[PDB]
Amino acid sequence: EREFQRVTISGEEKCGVPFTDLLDAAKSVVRALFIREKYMALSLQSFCPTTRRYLQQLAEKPLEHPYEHCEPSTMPGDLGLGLRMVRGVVHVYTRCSEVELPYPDLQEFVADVNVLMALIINGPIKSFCYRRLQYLSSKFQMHVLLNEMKELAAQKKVPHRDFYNIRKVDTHIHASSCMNQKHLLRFIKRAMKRHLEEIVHVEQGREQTLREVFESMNLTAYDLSVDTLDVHADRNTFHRFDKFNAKYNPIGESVLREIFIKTDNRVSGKYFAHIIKEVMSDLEESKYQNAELRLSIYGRSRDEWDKLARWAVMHRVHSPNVRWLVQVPRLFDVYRTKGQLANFQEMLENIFLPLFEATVHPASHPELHLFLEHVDGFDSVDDESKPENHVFNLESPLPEAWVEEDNPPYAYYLYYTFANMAMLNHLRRQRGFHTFVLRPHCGEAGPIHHLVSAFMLAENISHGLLLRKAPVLQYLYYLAQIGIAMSPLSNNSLFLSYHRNPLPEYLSRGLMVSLSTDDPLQFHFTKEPLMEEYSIATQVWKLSSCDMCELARNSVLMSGFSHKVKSHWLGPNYTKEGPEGNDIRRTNVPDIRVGYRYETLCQELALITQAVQSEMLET
Amino acid sequence: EFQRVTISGEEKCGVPFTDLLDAAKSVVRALFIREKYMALSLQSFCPTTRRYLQQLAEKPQHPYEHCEPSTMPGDLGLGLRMVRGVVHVYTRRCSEVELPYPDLQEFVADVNVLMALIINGPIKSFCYRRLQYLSSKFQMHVLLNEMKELAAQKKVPHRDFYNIRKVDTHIHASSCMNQKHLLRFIKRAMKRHLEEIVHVEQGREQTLREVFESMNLTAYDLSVDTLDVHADRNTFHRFDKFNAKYNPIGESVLREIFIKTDNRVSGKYFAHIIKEVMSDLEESKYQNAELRLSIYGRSRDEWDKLARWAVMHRVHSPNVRWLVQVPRLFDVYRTKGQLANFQEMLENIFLPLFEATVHPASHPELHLFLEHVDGFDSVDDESKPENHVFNLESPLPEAWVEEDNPPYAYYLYYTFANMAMLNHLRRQRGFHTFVLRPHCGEAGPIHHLVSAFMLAENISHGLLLRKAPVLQYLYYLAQIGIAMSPLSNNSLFLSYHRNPLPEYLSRGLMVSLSTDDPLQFHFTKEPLMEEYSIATQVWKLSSCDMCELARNSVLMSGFSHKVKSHWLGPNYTKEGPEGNDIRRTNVPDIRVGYRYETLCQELALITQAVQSEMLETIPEE
Amino acid sequence: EFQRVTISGEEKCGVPFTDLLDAAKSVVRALFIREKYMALSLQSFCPTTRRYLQQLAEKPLHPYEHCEPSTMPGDLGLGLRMVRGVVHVYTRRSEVELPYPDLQEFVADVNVLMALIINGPIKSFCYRRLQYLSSKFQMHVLLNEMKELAAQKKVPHRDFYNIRKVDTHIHASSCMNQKHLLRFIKRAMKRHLEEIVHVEQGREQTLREVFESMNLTAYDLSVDTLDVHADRNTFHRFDKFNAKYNPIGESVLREIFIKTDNRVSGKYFAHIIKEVMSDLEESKYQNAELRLSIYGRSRDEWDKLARWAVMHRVHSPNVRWLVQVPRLFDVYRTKGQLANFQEMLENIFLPLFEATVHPASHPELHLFLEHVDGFDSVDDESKPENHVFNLESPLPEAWVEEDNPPYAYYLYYTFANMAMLNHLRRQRGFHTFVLRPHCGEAGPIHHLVSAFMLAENISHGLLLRKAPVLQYLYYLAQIGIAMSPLSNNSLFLSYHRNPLPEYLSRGLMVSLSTDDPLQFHFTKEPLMEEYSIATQVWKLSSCDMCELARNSVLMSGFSHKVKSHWLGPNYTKEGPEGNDIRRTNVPDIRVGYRYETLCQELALITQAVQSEML
Ligand SMILES: Nc1ncnc2c1ncn2[C@@H]1O[C@H](COP(=O)(O)O)[C@@H](O)[C@H]1O
Ligand SMILES: [Zn+2]
Ligand SMILES: [Zn+2]
Ligand SMILES: [Zn+2]
Repeated sequence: EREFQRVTISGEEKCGVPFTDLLDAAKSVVRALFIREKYMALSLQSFCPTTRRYLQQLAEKPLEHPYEHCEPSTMPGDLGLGLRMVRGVVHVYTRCSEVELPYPDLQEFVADVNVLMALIINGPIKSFCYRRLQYLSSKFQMHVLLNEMKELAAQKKVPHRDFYNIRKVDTHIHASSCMNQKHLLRFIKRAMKRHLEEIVHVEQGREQTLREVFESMNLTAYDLSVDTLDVHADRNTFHRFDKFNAKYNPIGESVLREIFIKTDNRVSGKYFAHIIKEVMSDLEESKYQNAELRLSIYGRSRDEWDKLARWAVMHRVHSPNVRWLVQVPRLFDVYRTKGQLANFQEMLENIFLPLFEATVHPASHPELHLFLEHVDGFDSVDDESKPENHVFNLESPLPEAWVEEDNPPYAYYLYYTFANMAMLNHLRRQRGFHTFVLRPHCGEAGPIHHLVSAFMLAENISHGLLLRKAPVLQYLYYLAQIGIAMSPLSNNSLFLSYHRNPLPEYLSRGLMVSLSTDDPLQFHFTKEPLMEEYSIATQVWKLSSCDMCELARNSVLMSGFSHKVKSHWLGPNYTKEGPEGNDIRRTNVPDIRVGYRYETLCQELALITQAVQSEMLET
Repeated sequence: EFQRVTISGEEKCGVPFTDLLDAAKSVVRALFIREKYMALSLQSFCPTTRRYLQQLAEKPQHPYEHCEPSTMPGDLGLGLRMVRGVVHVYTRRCSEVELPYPDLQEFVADVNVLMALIINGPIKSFCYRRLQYLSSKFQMHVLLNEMKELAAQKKVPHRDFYNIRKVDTHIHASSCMNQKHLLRFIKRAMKRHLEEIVHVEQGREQTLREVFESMNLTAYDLSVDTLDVHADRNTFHRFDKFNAKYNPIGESVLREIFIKTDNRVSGKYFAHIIKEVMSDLEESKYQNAELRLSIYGRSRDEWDKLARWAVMHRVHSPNVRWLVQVPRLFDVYRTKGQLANFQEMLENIFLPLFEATVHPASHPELHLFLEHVDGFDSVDDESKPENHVFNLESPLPEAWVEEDNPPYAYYLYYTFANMAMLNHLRRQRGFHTFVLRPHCGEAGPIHHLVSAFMLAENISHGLLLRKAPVLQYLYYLAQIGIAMSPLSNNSLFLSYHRNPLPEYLSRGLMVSLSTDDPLQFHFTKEPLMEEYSIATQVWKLSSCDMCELARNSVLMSGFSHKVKSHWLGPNYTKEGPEGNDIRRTNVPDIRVGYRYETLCQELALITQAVQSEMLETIPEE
Repeated sequence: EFQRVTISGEEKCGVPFTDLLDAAKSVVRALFIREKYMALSLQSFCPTTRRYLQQLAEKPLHPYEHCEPSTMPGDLGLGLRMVRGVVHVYTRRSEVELPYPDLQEFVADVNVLMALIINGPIKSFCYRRLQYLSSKFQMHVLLNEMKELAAQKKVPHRDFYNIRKVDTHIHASSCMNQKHLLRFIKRAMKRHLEEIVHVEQGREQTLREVFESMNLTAYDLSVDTLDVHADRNTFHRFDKFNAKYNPIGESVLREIFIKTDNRVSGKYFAHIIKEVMSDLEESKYQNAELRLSIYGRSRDEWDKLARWAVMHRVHSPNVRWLVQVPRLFDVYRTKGQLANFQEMLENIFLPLFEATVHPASHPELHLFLEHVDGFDSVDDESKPENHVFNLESPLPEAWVEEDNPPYAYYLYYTFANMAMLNHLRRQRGFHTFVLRPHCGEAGPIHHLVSAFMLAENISHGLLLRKAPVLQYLYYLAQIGIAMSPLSNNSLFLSYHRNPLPEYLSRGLMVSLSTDDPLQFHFTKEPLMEEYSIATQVWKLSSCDMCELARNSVLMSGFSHKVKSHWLGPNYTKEGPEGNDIRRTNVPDIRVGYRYETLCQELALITQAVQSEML
């Protein structure tokens, strides 16, 4: 079905506030969106087409097996370009003259931040945005009451298509925890038998086999249990992210984490690759389920990228249902305190210089060149509840000058990851290579202004719980249609209770939200964590079938999968805006639901933009 | 060892001795009523409760591989006749066999006492305070002992939640398969055989494809949405809509073909679906189910027809136990002229069972099938109002010819009365006895829980205990098992955050988790694991709590003593910590010890109050 | 006597000794930090906490009718000079040996406490103890509430209506309800028809003329017209709440009626307060601790405030004065009204030091300070902070930027100057002051760290529910918390989310207050209205209500003589010995339970530490 009952408001002041208040909010909202659009364009990241169309009216200028063979000889040739990091950003040179890439200006970024920082504490704008957010919830409630039967009928009438055969993407999941506890326990106990003489660990210079590792712990294969591994988050982990980090060590053993959960170890990440490929097998068996695993590049060593690429190539860690995102833990303070890094610039060099070198000279890093074909972007992870005592501004030390053992704040990490990524994408675009996106963890806990940083620089975010405390930011995320990969089960076990999770309000109000498992090892109990994640949410918040499919469609849209794959998944016209881009035959989402979302977004954007043009100045 | 919370003072219940004495006398009297009827029907009664009551009491090879009637036990030549709704056994098919035939007047008298009890305000407040105390003590116990409980679970070798026995204590066979599983089975059937005749419409024979062609539905076009067998939010407080979910694609014919045991194809499709589910339980090893099979009492041959269906299709599994449900649809049958009177329905349900016990060769397939049948169930929309109170003025079953459906207590009493006599006869021959495990307290009148408290070994749902403190207090003291299905409740009557399950578990009531109807509610391929997950996440249950629920499920189950000996250990019959082995249960003795002591202390509080008065009444007379 | 709950076991606290020992050492260290600064500033410290800490440290732990400067104490000829933001006293106008605070020591103490509040292992321990206290109280009530009520019924005469209740946290500018303000305004418009109340762009206007410009008559005026009451639109909009201080959205009307300094010399504002004082005196048992504003903008504010009170006889036996300093340095610096933060400090403290040294120089202030008990800090606490107060922070004289100094910056220098003032006043036998700031309502949690070190007691304290170690430390230290659930319901935290029942259940010294009756309450008795709603919503018992009233009196700044008359001569005793049901209507069962619970918790922490010291 396509036609549906529509809610309309008649009379003057349709927004419920006097025009003077509306104009003030509109000016700030439009300016904020322009700021985000600028940096998305700068970094070659996506910006909502619907938002861009409405903003163009007020815009001065126009807007907008693979690893079987690894032969460097057939790879693209060397461009001979020189590389050097200047003030925390990689610069490209002809060999010599600087290549005119749009190198970000820090002062411009700081000025933009200050505008948003003042905006998020603007009282009058806060009330206006909160009123609009309540309006969106009220309108959606009316839409459901007057059209859910019609929406259900459309789902019923579609042939062949149901929730079990629509595409679903685990938009936010970590490789180190992609397996369930029982799966990990079985894999370890199988490994204790198959190969028995291989040296798997060196303890104080003493080479040890896996059996000798377990005998040192006074543990037998029979004695091992899920409780023994102790890798599951419990109620005592709540508000204790440090205790959650400890769950990554089985049996409280860093050696077991090294052997089975690390890509780089004495076994060349043999066990970790095998477990991932087993997870890949389950994903391929399910056909319709996909995941975007997070692999760790710590930036501690210059060789991490090459070793990670070789690890994937040698073990053939690849699947059509898996896309890779590289996460950078914010652990500079730990590294600096141990003397393993000289300055924050060295950490940035270990993260981006190998990438820049691979682009200019693919044969220089042949394994990395192949691996990057499946790497979509960067992620930033750390205990986001930790306080920040340093404000990122022009007075902050540059990365080369940052030699103290203090961890730079969240915005410091994000800006330099963004700045280097933006230049890298420009270089890779010129050669026709795949570009990257920035998809950080944001809003889970800690200062609200972390969401200001992501709004400026992030393609999409994960968690985003604190948007409920910032009406203007939540309103902007809706207007910009910024994807949010949420993990209610993870939040329930760490920060925010399930019944208080803001996901229901985000979904009702039209934010592009998707469901994710985060760390199935520490949380889920079934053999299909993503289905279990969908189950709990659908029951506790009593989500309708249309709501479930809408979440699945959102997960695909915010994923890093290629256009060709998405064309098969959602249809060749999926890139179109509104109902035109939706095919119920492939998504099981009625056009009535998509139509309502598109009209609601268009109405909201029209309200803000038309208010700006309606201002009358007096000489 | 674990930290124990102790009270110090003169009155440690919180109430004046007069309030304690009044409540204690009624509670003890209520417990005696239940003990009398459990003994009458050879049903289990909490050993801990009985021991405290005694102080106040003046009285002290596939099983279906072969079917050879000749090798079966011989005929005892006993006559059978239903008298006033209860079967009587006779020496010849002649004297009446001296069996404890229930007296209805005695039953009504006990009911009236309990009905007055459940509205006693002073007693209600007393029990409510005790329930709050039980919750408070558990909260302090958890705070002061959860770390020690967790350490014990870490210490025990090999044992974890994934290798402990879990029983789906309440699940219906007609809905034991998930929606995706049913869709795949239907799609496969359409491909395989056009030979099968599945349905006759107006005397016109039709095949499976022809039936689907009439609806103009192709195999490819079919989807889970087309089946519409899933309970959505529109089913909330709409049990009639849930009834409609039993029809695939909203068709009764499809339900008969795939979901029913008696049809043109001898229920082969339903048997295969069950046996496919049974395979998964065997693959999981540690997961078991108690599927509910329907005996409607509509036809005298239903028991034989159900037994032949199991024997011919070899529907058996070591991880599956059978409980037979009797839908309360006498009004539907009577209105259609299918039963003469309610007595005929009882005879259709119980006469074949008595005859099989007396003369196994008369019902050779029923004799084999009953080896895996453990008890009876009563299912219907419990929200439906009742206009008739079951009393001596109520028509006897043979006299009940009106099309009105008898009330809940009417069904339960006569199911109980006939079951008790059947158990006595089966015990004489050494055969397995039965128990009465009805759906109770999900919705509707509170007094339904009064009926089950008297006659039921355990119940399912039991949500309304939260609205009757005295009944919830009694169920705790009697340790009456409660099979709860929180997901089913979320889509039908009560939301997850309002569900009283966490309060029941904390206060010490014997609660277990169940799926009810996986077809209409669950989304994953392991519904029971999905059920445990949601409950653990919403109520932040610990590993100890999860394992304690699994232990309760086994204890509430109908599995044999030998089976439970391997599952829970040879000494599982012992009360308190002595009966618990973490090496098989993963439940720390700290948890079991706390429960056992709390139950004994509560019984001691009530028992001493009764003793005190009788001591002080001696001078008075 | 009452049924008591006892714990038997090897680990009675619920955690292994190693976890207990680590938490106890930090908890003991934190308590010593507070005791050090309370002693330095001559502020109270919980006697029960001190006794258990001593074992761990051998070192010991009408008044305004006549104003005659000649009769006042003579001049000591002592010099005064700000030194790094703190007033220093000199023998003439050598340095007087006063315990001048050391900033480096303060910063070092802060860093330790800041680390403690983000220590995961200690946070879980404290949270577990907090849950234990709630569980223990739950069990206590279940078994003893009947006995507590029986004592209340048996005690002669005393009930909730004849026990003393003190509004421990209320602002003078909002101490009247909206209907009271409306009646007063209409009354004034019919009086003093020939008197200038305001000049509008060089045009003198009388009270009637001001209303003529607004096109409003006395009849037209209504409660709606004033628009001084908060509503659902005021939620999380403290700026809108400040706007409510302007009747009819007019700053002039606020100036005429709700300010002590104006053309009419604060005539109307004094009269309204006296009307409230009269209502308080008629009630006999209800008291208040009103907040008066000293902005620190001008050097003469203290003298002008004291003159206002003396001339209009703004005094009541049921009222104690606390002086609030709005954190508005940014506004003053931006407009050029101040050059640096030290000037703000000079305007706030120098007149007080001068009055102490030479009372005859500030004769009105000398009399007025007899009824002033302490200082207060007020501002939109939800505002973020981008500057951390440490040794690298500018000194007050060097702070010239328009940025508002952080909360700790205000609190430390107010604490430092106040402490020296108290030492001087004690030498002369004058009344000393205490620091009672608004804290924990919103904004950063570390504000509660600052008040824990420097504040006698706090108001609001809502964020303690998010900081287990801080709430556990406040409980052990028995820091008074003045809570205003109705105010929070209309500003930050809804009534059903208010942590007051948890604090009261766990034994924290909590009291009920109205905060701003003008913007919040509807009835003729805002304090009674505040108590009633708390009782109904949380189903508080008569014992719970009376315990709150007793806590309010104990937190208050009323004299020892008055409190002895109120709570009895022995009220200073600890535990049940200090409670008289005939005076408080609080059964000794309740007081006994609180005392035993507090002592047991303190013993657990202290005895665990002693084992390492033994
Ligand atoms: N979980 C249930 N609750 C209530 N009535 C039920 C349930 N299951 C089956 N019934 C009733 O039993 C009859 C059908 O049995 P069956 O075909 O096995 O599903 C119908 O009258 C249903 O209303
Ligand atoms: Zn994550
Ligand atoms: Zn059921
Ligand atoms: Zn205040």
